[PDB]
Amino acid sequence: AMEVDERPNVRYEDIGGLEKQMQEIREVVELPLKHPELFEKVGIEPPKGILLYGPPGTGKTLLAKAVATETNATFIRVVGSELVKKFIGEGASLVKDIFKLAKEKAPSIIFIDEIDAIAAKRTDALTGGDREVQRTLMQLLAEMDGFDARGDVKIIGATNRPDILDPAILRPGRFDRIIEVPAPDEKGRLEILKIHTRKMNLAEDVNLEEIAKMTEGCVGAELKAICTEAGMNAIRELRDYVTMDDFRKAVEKIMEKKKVK
Ligand SMILES: Nc1ncnc2c1ncn2[C@@H]1O[C@H](COP(=O)(O)OP(=O)(O)O)[C@@H](O)[C@H]1O
Repeated sequence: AMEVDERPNVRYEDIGGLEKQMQEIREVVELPLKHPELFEKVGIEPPKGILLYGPPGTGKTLLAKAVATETNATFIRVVGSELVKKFIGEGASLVKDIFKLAKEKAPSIIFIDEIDAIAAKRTDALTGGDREVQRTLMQLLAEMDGFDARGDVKIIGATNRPDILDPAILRPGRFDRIIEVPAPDEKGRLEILKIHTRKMNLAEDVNLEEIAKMTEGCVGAELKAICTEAGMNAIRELRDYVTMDDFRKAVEKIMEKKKVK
């Protein structure tokens, strides 16, 4: 299955701590989408597909939505694993309907979450089981090498497991840009903290700088959760405003939850 969102609502001012990878996408998919005739006359060939790596909850989906919003393209999220049907032609079939729908509601960004589900290189020619998943993988590449000219429909792939990937896919004329989207540094965390606390009622004791410092290697999704946990501590103590203290308890909770070793 695929989840469709015609006009997503994600703006770049809301994606923290990815200044460079944000710019790279902007110019490597947004710009081509906006100005195909320009890319044409200037000379350079834009990517048909771009691939995003790194941990889960880092903002990969986010960026894609963000591009989809800045371009009023139909956002199309494809759940990688959900394409692993164990029946003849069933996987490939869904890929077809997905491109059918991407063109029908073009412009559109197809963001495929976890393509390593489909595009993992197996182990060898004792394929059996994942011979069918190969039938699907081939279907995708067909659609790609296929319809694609410049930019009316763009494809973004995402994985947190890039060396499992099949070189076949990384070939030019497919996913040839591969951007890392990493857990953010300290500087990064703070921006993300500023974004998610932007609509909440913070007490004047709340040193955000401090909490960014407290959250070694959390991801944007985990930080988002911290903000909504801190608020709930306030609610729990029937308040109206969120305290430096609340956050220390949120951080503390989420960091242990993270230590699932
Ligand atoms: N860099 C970030 N900036 C702002 N919000 C983020 C960031 N990373 C994660 N989030 C929050 O967590 C959610 C999950 O991000 P998403 O892009 O879906 O994760 P993934 O990188 O796995 O695609 C986002 O909707 C956003 O609210």
